Amino acid sequence: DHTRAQVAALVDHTLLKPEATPSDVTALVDEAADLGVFAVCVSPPLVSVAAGVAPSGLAIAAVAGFPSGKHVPGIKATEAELAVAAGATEIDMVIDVGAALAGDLDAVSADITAVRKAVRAATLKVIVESAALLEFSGEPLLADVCRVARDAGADFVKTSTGFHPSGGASVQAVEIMARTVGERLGVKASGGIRTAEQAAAMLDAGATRLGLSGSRAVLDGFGSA
Amino acid sequence: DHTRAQVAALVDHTLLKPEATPSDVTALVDEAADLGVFAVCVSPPLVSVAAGVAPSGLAIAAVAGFPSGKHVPGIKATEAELAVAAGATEIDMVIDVGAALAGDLDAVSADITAVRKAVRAATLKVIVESAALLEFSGEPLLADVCRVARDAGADFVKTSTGFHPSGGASVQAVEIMARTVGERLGVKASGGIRTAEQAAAMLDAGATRLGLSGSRAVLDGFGSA
Ligand SMILES: [N+]
Repeated sequence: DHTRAQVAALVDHTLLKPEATPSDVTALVDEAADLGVFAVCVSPPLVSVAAGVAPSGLAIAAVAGFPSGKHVPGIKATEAELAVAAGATEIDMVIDVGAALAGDLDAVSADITAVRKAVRAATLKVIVESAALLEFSGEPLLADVCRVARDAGADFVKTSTGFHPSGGASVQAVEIMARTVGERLGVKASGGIRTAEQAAAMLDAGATRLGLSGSRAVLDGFGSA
Repeated sequence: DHTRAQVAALVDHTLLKPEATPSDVTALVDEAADLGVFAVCVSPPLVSVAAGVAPSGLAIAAVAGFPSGKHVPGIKATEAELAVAAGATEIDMVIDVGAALAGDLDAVSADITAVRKAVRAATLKVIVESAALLEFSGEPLLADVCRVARDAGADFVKTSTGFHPSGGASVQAVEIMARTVGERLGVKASGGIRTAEQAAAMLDAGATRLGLSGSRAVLDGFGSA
C-alpha cells in the first residue's frame, strides 16, 4: 500500500542539530535531491545555505521557536518572517507547551496567530509536542490544541520536535490528530521515525507528511532506489 | 573551603523545561528565595511571572537563543531586549555552535555583539556549549570562543545549556575557560551539577557562578541553612 516513490513524496528530510554547519546542510540537500523527497527542513540561520543549493522542486522548510517553544509570540513570528525571506516556503513552529498544560489556550491561539499573520503565504505547521501533551495531561488537551491550531489558520499539525524527553510520534497521537482536524489540516508525524515499519504505521494512522532525519534507511525499507 | 552561604550567593536556580508553567515558575522563585540564592533563571515568556513574585535582592536571568543557538543575531538580540523589558537583569545567550565548528568565528562574534548592544546594562553570559566544542574540535576552539566572547563584551562565559547530548559542565572545560578569560569574565558552570561534590569541583576549577536546577540538594551537601 506504500511505494518508495509515494513515501518520498511526503518526506521532509531534516537536520536540526545545534552543531550543524553549512557543509552539513549542503550534504543534506544533496541527499534529499538523490532520494527524491518533498522538502528539506533546517534551522533558521541555515535557510539561506539550503536555498542557495536546492533544486527547483525541492521545498525548504524552516523551524520557528524551536525546539523549546519558549519564545514570546513576536519572536516566533519574526523568526518565521526572516526564514521565509531567506527562502523557506514552509514553517514548522513549536507551541508553548507549558501554556497548553496550564490551560491557557487563548495564549496558544495568540501565538499561532502571530506566526500565521507574519508568514501568510507559507505553509504553516504547528508542532504540538504530542508526547508531552499526552504524558502530562491527556487526549483532550491534544485534541483541543489541534482545534486551536486549525482555528488560528495552520495548514498542518505536527507531532514532535524530536528533542523532548517525553518522546516523538506515536500512532495514538497521530490518530487523535487526524480524527480531530485531518479533514482540513495535514498531519505531520515526526520524531523517532527510524524504520519503514514505523513510517507506515504513522501514515496508516493518518499522517500526510513525515519528518525524518534518516530518510534513506526509511525509504530503503519500502523498496530499492 | 566553601560554606553553604558562599555557594548560595553564586547560584542561579533554574527551570527551563519546555513544559514549564507560570505556577512552576512561581514555585521556583519561592524556593530560590528560601534558599537565599543569587538569581533565578527562566525562559523568556516566563520572565514577567518570575519578576512579579521575586523578593527584593533576587536577580532574574533569562536565556536567549536557547537551547539550540540556531537563531539569527537579530532574533537573539530582540529576544534579549524583550526579556530585559519584562524584568531580566541578566541574559544567558547561546552561541551558534555550528558556526564555531565551521571556523566562522566572525559570525560568532557578530552574534554576541548584536546581543551585547541590545542589552547594554544587563549582565551578559555566553553559553559556549563547551562539551560540544571539546567533543567535535578540542581545547583550542573552546579557548578561542572564550576570546571571542571577551572581545565582544560579554560579562561571563558559561559551559552548557544542559540540553546538548555532548553533556554539561566538566572540570576540563571550566579550567580552560578560567585560564583563557577568568581574569576579566566570570565563568558559570552549568548542566549536570547535582551534588555538592560536583559543585565544589567546578568552583575549584575556576567557576564563579553555578547554574543548578536541584539547588537544595547541592546546598544541603555543604551544610545546614
Ligand atoms: N573578574
